[PDB]
Amino acid sequence: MLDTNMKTQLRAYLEKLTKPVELIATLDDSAKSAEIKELLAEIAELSDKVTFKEDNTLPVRKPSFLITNPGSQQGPRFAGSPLGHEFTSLVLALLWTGGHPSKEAQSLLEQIRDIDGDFEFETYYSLSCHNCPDVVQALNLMAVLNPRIKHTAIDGGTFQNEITERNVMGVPAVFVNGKEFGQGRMTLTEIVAKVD
Repeated sequence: MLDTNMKTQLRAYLEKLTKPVELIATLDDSAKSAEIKELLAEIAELSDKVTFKEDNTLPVRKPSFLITNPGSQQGPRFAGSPLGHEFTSLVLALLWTGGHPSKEAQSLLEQIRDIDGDFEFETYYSLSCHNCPDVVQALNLMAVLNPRIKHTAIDGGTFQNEITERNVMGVPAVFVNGKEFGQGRMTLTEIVAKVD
C-alpha cells in the first residue's frame, strides 16, 4: 500500500492534472487483487480528477489496471503492483494521461506520434529494480502518445509463472508483439529508433 510519503507526494503531483483520468481495473478474488483494489482506491481519493472503476470482464492479466481518460480505451497498463521503484512511473503515467506535458523534446514526441505500425509492448520489472523505471516510463509515454502503441508493465512478483515461462533471466525485459525486443537499460530514443 501507499506509505504516508507516497500518498502526500502523490497528492502533490496530481495537482498537475488538468484533464480527468480513469483507473480501470480487472481483478480476480485473490489477495493480490485486494491490494490493487485498495491502492487504486487510495489514489482516487487524492484527487477529483481521478476515478477508479473496474471491469473484471476483460481478457487481460488479473490483477491489472488501465490508466486512461473517460470515454477512452487508450493508455498504459500495469499488471501487478505498481509500487516499489515503479511508483515514479505510476505517478508519471497518471500525470501524462491527465494532461501534464512530458519533459521530452517536442520533435521527439512528434516522431513518436508519427510511428506507423502496431506494437504491443510488454515489460517485465521487479519492484526492486532500479533500471526498470526509465524503460517502463519510455514505453508508457509512447502509449499515451500513439494509440498504435500499447504497453503493459508487468510486476514479476505477481506473475512469476510468466517469468520462467518466457525464460526472463533479468529485468527490465521488454517484448513486442510477443517476441523479445530487448533487455536492460534503454532510452526512449534508442527504443523509438528500433521501431522506426
